[PDB]
Amino acid sequence: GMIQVPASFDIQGHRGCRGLLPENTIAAFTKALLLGVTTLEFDLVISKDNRVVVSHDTFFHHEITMMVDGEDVTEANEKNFNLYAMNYADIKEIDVGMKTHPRFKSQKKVPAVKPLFRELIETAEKLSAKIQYNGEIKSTVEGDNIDHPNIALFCDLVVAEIKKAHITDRFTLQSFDVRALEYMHSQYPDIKLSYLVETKGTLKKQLEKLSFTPAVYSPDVTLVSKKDIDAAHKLGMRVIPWTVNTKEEIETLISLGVDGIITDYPDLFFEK
Repeated sequence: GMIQVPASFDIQGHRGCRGLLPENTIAAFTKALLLGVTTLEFDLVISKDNRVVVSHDTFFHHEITMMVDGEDVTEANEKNFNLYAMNYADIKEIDVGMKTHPRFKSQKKVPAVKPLFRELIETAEKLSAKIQYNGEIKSTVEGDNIDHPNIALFCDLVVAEIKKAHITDRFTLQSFDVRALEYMHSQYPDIKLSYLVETKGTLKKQLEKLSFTPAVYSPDVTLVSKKDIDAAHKLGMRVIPWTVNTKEEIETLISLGVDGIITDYPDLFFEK
């Protein structure tokens, strides 16, 4: 029958619902909202003109993008189509929904573009006053000035949109980039942080990479252990792994004590 979840469990739609609909699109977010997810999960980058765009990558990815300025998007050229070198007026013209995704073959093919963060917010807020957000700052050290701004500007542009919409208390800012977490923690301490982890390491050695204890510890599912969950809980952290796409894996994790799930298939939770 249904997946049983504890009280206050956080069902997160990964990129809204990538398994079902083109990732990180208003269609995906609307579907996840209507399904009843707790949280819309999504990724943020910056255009040339300093608008916050919802996108997993700072470039148009070949898995999702049919063509840019007439060119077939492949592994060979995808990094040429750099969002940080493009004004949003140009970004918004490029379809990211009709191409078949080799890894999500049942995804619905519909016309879609990369939306502004502001549209995502204004869509979600119209539909729900209780929806939560988990937004990823897609920064890396090597990308500064090339793929996205410096840390302060990247974070400040995102935070400006959060404050404008008055969604601070329903917002978690997630990142792999410890620099973005440190900046957020010292400049905007009222916004909950999630620390994304994908490397080998003890929990202690991962946590020593930050100067503070974040709200959420968010590791690759393969890294999760009951011991680390219990340790994280004793520090007052919630544990929300990613990206978990089968019922049985979700059930195993729930039994170990996780506080939420990031999934491409949030419909798993509403299947009776």
